Amino acid sequence: MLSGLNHLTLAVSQLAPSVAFYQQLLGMTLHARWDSGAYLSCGDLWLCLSLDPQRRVTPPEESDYTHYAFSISEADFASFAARLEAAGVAVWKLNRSEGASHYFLDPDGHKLELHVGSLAQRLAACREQPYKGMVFF
Amino acid sequence: MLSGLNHLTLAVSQLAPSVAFYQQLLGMTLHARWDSGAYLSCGDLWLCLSLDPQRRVTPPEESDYTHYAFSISEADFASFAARLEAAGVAVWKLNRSEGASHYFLDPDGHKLELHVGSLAQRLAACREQPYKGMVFF
Ligand SMILES: *Sc1ncccc1C(=N)N
Ligand SMILES: [Mn+2]
Ligand SMILES: [Mn+2]
Repeated sequence: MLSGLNHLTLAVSQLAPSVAFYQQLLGMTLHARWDSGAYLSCGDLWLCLSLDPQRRVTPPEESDYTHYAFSISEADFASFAARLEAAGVAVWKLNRSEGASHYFLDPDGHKLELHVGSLAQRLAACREQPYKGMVFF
Repeated sequence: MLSGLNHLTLAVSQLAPSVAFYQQLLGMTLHARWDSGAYLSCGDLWLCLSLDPQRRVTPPEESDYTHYAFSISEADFASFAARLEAAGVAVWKLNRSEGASHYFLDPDGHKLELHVGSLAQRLAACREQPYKGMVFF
């Protein structure tokens, strides 16, 4: 049986700027760095940054909707989002926000998100505002 | 302050085979489905499948190393790998690093992994045999 994401690995084109983004700007904990990668944690998440000569800096209109959302409390959400905006972090556009969410890009164009709320909370909210054709199991 | 991974969203080209893969083959719990997506869970992981016409079925040689690893116990690893092999699921890499890993592709070419071992286990292995240029913090 599968239980949990073991780790998320992001391919990066330039290791140092990516480490700086996740550690300095997003506040994740850096545990180790080497010539071709780094290991960070964000709560229980194990994040690997892997230096990959294949990774391209990708504009958001050129990538699909695959994305990675990080949890933040309702009390911290707005000021963290505003800090990213003031720092000039690039954003990506959607037709609709997933509740209380802020959408932004990493240095290589990985699609990231800050979101307030759990899956249970989202399911409860969606019961009142369902997607088209939504069924709940 | 960020407190963990809130959710992983995968863009999919066809919803039905992706739901079959994640729910039936990989055993994740399906909580809701709508005309253009689904919500599943795998342990603490909130997985969203989002139908996206911009998703390309992507050969592994044409995507970078970004990948998503799921946790499984050592005792369960071999029979799960054999299940994937029986189902004809393609492998994109052989394991050459500490802790059991099976590297497999989803129907759209998303790069997945089964892994046994925590960040702590990896860091302990690395402190015994540090990678080239490795620094700890
Ligand atoms: S699923 C849902 N829940 C809450 C608010 C909006 C939506 C929606 N886009 N249908
Ligand atoms: Mn999202
Ligand atoms: Mn991995």
